[PDB]
Amino acid sequence: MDLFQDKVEAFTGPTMGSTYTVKYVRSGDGPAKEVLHGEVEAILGQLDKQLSTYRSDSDVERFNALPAGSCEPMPDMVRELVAAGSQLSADSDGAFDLTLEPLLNLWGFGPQGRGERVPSAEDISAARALTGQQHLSIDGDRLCKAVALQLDFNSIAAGYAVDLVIDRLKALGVQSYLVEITGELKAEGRKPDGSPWRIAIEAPRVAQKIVELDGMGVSTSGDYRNYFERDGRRYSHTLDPQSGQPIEHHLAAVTVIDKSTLRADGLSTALMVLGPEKGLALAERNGIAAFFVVREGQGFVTTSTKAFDELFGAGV
Ligand SMILES: [Mg+2]
Repeated sequence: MDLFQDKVEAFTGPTMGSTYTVKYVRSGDGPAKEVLHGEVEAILGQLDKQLSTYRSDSDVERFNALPAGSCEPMPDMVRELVAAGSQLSADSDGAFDLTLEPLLNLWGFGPQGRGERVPSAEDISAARALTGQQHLSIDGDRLCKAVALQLDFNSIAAGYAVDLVIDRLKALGVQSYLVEITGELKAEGRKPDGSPWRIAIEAPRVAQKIVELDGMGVSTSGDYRNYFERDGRRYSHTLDPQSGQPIEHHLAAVTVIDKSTLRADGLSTALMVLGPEKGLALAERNGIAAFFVVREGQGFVTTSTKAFDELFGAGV
């Protein structure tokens, strides 16, 4: 390194149950880091107030309490996300669904869930009748629901948060940055030496595929280290929207790379719903850059898509 050189600042903080980390290059112009730390905290406060199902005074919880047939005014975020969600649903053949909260609370995986309980085939049938993206619509500044929908934004919130933080760093003059919120992240520009921002994707055999992010967000659903079979059948908190039950298949993690970190968080969730086979086919069909970790024969196999291979090479 050189003696006179722009600084690479870093801060981190607590989330509701995890951490974020921002890193950025600060020029003489550019903003101080406590300013950004406060801009990032502000943004996270709005997300929590508008979209968290874990607090009762949230906008989404006010919407969730309402009965079938309700139209209710909602803030910009919620409508932005409902809309983004609608597209994700269409692009992923329904594997992406914001309306699973009743099946989540039924299977114990939710905010009002004691947990770890197997519900009947009757309660499942009842709860699925309170689900369905097609029943959600936007009307001016109102969100409407045709059945007693309960929304949950967790499959896309962290990614959206990353994109929002980046709009703000850009608006304040920052050019080069790596923003990570509970695992979702995006980076752009280069460090002062000229090096790029790099992430590692886990690629067990414990190999690692290293990629350079410049204008691209990454999202990883699952972690190959958490793969459980309860009684020789797979245990997970991921539900098929179409069937009421949890997923049976062997996909242990999937990583998506897209310019919109919101989209990566979403498609990532959808691919893990779909599994190793339907996952790959969709990803290839729609041209998604993705890297799958499939648990095969007491070990792991990895598979990358075509779009991923053009962006990053095939090797490791
Ligand atoms: Mg997600």
